[PDB]
Amino acid sequence: VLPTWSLDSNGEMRSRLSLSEVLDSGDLMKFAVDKTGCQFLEKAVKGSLTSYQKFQLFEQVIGRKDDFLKLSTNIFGNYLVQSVIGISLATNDDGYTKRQEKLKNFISSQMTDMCLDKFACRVIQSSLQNMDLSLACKLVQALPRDARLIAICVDQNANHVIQKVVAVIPLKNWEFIVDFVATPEHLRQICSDKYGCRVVQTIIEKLTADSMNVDLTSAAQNLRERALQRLMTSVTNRCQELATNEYANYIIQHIVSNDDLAVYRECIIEKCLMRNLLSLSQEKFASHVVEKAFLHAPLELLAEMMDEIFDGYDALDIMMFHQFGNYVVQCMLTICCDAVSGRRQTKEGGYDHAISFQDWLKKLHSRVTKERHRLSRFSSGKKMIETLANLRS
RNA sequence: CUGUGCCAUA
Repeated sequence: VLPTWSLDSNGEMRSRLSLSEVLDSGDLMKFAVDKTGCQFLEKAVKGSLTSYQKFQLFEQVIGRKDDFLKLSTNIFGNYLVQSVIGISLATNDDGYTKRQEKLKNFISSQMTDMCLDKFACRVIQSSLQNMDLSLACKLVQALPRDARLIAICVDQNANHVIQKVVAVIPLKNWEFIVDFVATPEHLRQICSDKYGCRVVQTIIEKLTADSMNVDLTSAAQNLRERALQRLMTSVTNRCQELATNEYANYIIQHIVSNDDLAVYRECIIEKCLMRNLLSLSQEKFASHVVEKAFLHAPLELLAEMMDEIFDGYDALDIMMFHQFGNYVVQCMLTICCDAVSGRRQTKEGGYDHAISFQDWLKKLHSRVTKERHRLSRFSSGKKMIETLANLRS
């Protein structure tokens, strides 16, 4: 516990306990890994520190490699470490340069381990955010380029490091992570993980020419475009596997749903969805994807999808009554109703596809009518019937 | 007869 010298007869930290007392004693490490003492320290180091208090603080908390790692990997001490790092960055004295270089080197030498650690990942994250960019880019360069990078992308802790890097580091400096991830085997592994798939979405988002990248110069936009194509190529080459997977389906969905990735939406729809609609519609995971394809397909593609269901080598009956498929039919139905009722754009390329939508609606209404008695036996079926009843409202 | 995730420190 906390050094005898620091306590009451009742074993309480003597109020009037000073930062300097702790720094002089050589016992800072004991307080920093204690819940109560750490809170004292964090309050203490936020005060007005003299030049020499900082000297001692810097040396004891971010100046010795082993203590630095011990505190960074500690449940309380990690907070103190981040706090001292910030003070170090706000202290424009002489040793400013040497201090940061050391810190950077301590961290680099243990990058993976610190990234994978519940508490040191927090030190990593705040360092990437707060260090001068040039230094921060050096932490990024310390990332493994082997199997360990996968481990990080899929770790509950370390995935946030990678996400932090995508938020605050220039693309030039992490381009390699993109190409690492677009590796068929890496793409496979990473998109199939509950943390990996968020990570991969976050990269795609950063790589997207949306309204959050309007500040990019033409150069930055070109670099961004190239990286996006490399990743999209890999992703489309495997859309079937990705679209049907329990985690990856969210990525396929994101892409299909995004107008700023229209062209990739279309590749996917053609690559793995088209001519597999009936099959994918009956799948737990890929059925949500099918819904998104119907909801976002350009009208000419939409027509091919509709025809596939109505008169593709019945399909409509299997889906209408399948545990998953039924959501697809409902979605088809809502799409056609909205279209007829002005809620949904029916023009594309200078031509109205209104008659097509009206043909699709006729087919659906006619089927629902004949299958009514049976559809009313089910929740899904009663919803279709209402959707149709609300048209006549 | 209803159908999927992650968003993590005292």
